Amino acid sequence: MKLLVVSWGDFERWKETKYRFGGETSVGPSTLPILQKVIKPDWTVIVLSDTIGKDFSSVETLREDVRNRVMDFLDRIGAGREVDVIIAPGIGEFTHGSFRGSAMDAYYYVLHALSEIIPTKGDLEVHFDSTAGLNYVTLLTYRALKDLLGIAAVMNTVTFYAYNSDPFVPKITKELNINTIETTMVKPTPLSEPLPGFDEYLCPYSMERAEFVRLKGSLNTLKNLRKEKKKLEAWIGSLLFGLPLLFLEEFPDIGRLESYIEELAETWGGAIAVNAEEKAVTRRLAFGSGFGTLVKLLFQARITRGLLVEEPYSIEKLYSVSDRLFRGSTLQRVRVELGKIEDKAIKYARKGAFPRDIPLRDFLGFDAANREVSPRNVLAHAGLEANVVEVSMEAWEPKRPEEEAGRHTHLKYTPVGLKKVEDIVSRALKESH
Amino acid sequence: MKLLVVSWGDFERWKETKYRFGGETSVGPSTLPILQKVIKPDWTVIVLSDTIGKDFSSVETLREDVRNRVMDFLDRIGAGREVDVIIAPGIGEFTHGSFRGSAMDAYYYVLHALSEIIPTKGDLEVHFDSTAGLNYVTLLTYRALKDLLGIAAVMNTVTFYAYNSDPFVPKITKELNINTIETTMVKPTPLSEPLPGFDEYLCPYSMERAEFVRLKGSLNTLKNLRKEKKKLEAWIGSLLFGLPLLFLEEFPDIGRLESYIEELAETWGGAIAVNAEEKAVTRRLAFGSGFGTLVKLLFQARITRGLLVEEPYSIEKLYSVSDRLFRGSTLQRVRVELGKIEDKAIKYARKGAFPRDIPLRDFLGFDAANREVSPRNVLAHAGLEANVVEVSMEAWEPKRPEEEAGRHTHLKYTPVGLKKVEDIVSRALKES
Ligand SMILES: Nc1ncnc2c1ncn2[C@@H]1O[C@H](CO)[C@@H](OP(=O)(O)OC[C@@H]2O[C@H](n3cnc4c(N)ncnc43)[C@H]3OP(=O)(O)O[C@H]32)[C@H]1O
Ligand SMILES: Nc1ncnc2c1ncn2[C@@H]1O[C@H](CO)[C@@H](OP(=O)(O)OC[C@@H]2O[C@H](n3cnc4c(N)ncnc43)[C@H]3OP(=O)(O)O[C@H]32)[C@H]1O
Ligand SMILES: Nc1ncnc2c1ncn2[C@@H]1O[C@H](CO)[C@H]2OP(=O)(O)O[C@H]21
Ligand SMILES: Nc1ncnc2c1ncn2[C@@H]1O[C@H](CO)[C@H]2OP(=O)(O)O[C@H]21
Repeated sequence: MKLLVVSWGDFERWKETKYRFGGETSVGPSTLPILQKVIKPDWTVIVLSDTIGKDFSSVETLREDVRNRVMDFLDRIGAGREVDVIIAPGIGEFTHGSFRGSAMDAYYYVLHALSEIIPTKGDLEVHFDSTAGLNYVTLLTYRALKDLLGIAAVMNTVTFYAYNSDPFVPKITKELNINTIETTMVKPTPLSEPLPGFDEYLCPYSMERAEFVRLKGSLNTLKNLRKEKKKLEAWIGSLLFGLPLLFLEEFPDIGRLESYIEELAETWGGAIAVNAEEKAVTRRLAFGSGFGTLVKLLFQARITRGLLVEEPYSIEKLYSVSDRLFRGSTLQRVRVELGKIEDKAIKYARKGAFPRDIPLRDFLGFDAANREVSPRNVLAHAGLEANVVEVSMEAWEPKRPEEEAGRHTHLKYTPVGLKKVEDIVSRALKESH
Repeated sequence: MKLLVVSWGDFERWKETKYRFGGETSVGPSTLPILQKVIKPDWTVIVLSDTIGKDFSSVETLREDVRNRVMDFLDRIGAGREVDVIIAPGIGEFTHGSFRGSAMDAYYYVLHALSEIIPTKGDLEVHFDSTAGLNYVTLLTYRALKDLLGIAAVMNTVTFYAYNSDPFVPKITKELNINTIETTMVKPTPLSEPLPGFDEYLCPYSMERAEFVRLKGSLNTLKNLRKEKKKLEAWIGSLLFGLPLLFLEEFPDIGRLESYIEELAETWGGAIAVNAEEKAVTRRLAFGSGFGTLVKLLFQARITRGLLVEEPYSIEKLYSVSDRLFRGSTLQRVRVELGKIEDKAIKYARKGAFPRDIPLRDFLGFDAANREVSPRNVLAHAGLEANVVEVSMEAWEPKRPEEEAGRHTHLKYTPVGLKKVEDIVSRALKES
């Protein structure tokens, strides 16, 4: 999968010039044609500001006006129509009309937009062009792209190239070169934020206190997320800290996450006041960081959903999941911790013994010294702590028990144990933020 | 410590307007005065492109010319004394001069300049105004800030705010708001890339390839890196993988790194041709990723220099280092691994036994036929692998050995063990 992403300002105001890139030359007002010629991307994404729109009879007429103008410009230049146009909510008071709202809305909106576009399976070659973009939307677009590609890199190889052209001086210019200003092997960065307080999902930009309170108190998301908050943070921590059993047991419901994001996005959309005569858009609600954390969480869940299996979890499964989610000292520590439980199950098998619903402490042979569940022991032992995990060996007829024990050995958290682990991982995730 | 950084273009062409920010107002051509008023920074950094230069007599008369017109402008709207001016290398064909080179030189130059300004002790509150610079110079300045602050965040609390003003649209503008476009607590990100091949430190832009090879051959930096590359990657791995004894034993020579960076820097500068009659600057060398890695490596060393304890390396000292350097599962991993050696040391102390210069495997009482040093055992056991570490307990008269054993029990790698750990950690950093 090759992806081309370009950040555009007022594309209509650009002058004709010549562009050098990768042994090709191009006449025209935009880099997109030559970019598409040289790179030959599988898909193109154009990101520009609302503030180019000149129709205020509705919000849907404003997006469609900007879209048509972009499609018309794609015909003017050699550009293909295989593209997604993200119309970002931009700020400023212009001659053709006024746009008020939180500046940060552009980031959350583009993050949301790209989280529905960037494929969640297979490798990713991403190309980002900033040659004639607005400074702040290009920063926020750049930021939103890197935040999702960081999560994508957990499961797949991701390569990021950025471009910018030589600056344009009028009539002095002859052939502007398109420079490569970044070539990056994107580092795997799983989500490492907790879900924030319920003030930080939607905030009031230009709205009376009581009307915001009503909208806020109308949201099913905030209500449902109050009692789900701990389980989701436990799941975020499972990737961050190397807890493969918690990853499987706490795997979130993608349907509910979709539902939470859809609702917050619809509410934000519904609160955009478009006054038709005086030519003015007011975004009466602002997106908060909690919206962003939800978009990243859903995306990470989509990226890792191929690993989830049904409830009996074998040692062999925990190995294969771990080898995909984890790297460096984290992966090697998880393999050593699982191995210790494996070597014990091999021993049990050679004696023709196959325990059922046995605490891991009783399985491994533990003193009656320490039954209290500590952060130290939960985080240092890949979450496979002896007082919270239950083991089951499914009886078989051994011949080569060293290779058969992992398939027949299953680990699960006790109802009480799971709740103790959720508290520790949730607290650890907030303490590291 | 509070730090303001601004990305500036042709600051002279700026028209007078008024700005709002944090319940305050200000009238002037730039936002620096009101940002300074509301934020009250302890220090301010201005990043400019050198592409506003006009007098092409030499390199030092371009950076002179640009610096003059900046210091005049800072006095005109009172930006004060507490200001560093970074004149980054820009490219483009302009009305009063031509500037040819790698676009990415602006990143490596700003990265190098910021690495000398950002304080390496204490917490950091960083403010970044992107209002008005060259698109790509502002982007590379932002990237250069985040890359360095990520390393700072390993040891100190780091919060980063970004701003962009409402677009100045000259016919209709009455005032412009300074909008917060970012507010983030910066996540701790240790350096996590190996040192590249000796082609990726300085690269030819417009230099004949025969001349490059000649000058590449004359650099005492690349010859010294031949020896030290693997020892430096071992240290990079120590932070990333939680290997506290390797962090201390491989701790890099800050002075030596300064001089490597200084030689690549002034060799780059020395290859900038200035043609006064044609009015053309040409940067015939470009900085490579390896110059970037060295700058980040030197900064990470400065950030963590406080943790290089006096020898010998006691369990007590190793806990103290680890408690500062590691977080999450990595920290708890290291505490449990050091705890195993401590509990053993306590056992020995209670029996009036004080083993001297004994392999860790003998100290812990290991079986035979597990003498092979694996990646798995080096990385899973916080680098305290039983076949590469040597233990010494300095003899004492114990009273409460549970408290005393940690201070009197010292660990080092054997010379043979160290090179195996270097090979494994270097290899592991490359596969990453
Ligand atoms: N006192 C000041 N004097 C002069 N400039 C100031 C001052 N204070 C702040 N600035 C900012 O400094 C940058 C240079 O003037 C400006 O920043 P930015 O607005 O981000 O500039 C980017 C260009 O605005 C252009 N575009 C002009 N029309 C509109 C428009 N109607 N919808 C959105 N963008 C517009 C964009 O089209 P493109 O891609 O050709 O170039 C961009 C100014 O907002
Ligand atoms: N076909 C095209 N038609 C129109 N623009 C194009 C086209 N292709 C590329 N562009 C670029 O797209 C942005 C919008 O026009 C421009 O780049 P941007 O970085 O946004 O430049 C904006 C201003 O150029 C100014 N400044 C002009 N001289 C120099 C200079 N020599 N040293 C530093 N800055 C310069 C900057 O000073 P400030 O802070 O007032 O605002 C910037 C253009 O260079
Ligand atoms: N509370 C605890 N104290 C010490 N070791 C533990 C604890 N919980 C788990 N472990 C060890 O983590 C491994 C995976 O479950 C397993 O190997 P072990 O060393 O036999 O004891 C377990
Ligand atoms: N090759 C190895 N195989 C198994 N365990 C090891 C090895 N090397 C080190 N360890 C264990 O790492 C800990 C810190 O040295 C220490 O505690 P242990 O579990 O007694 O054995 C050691």
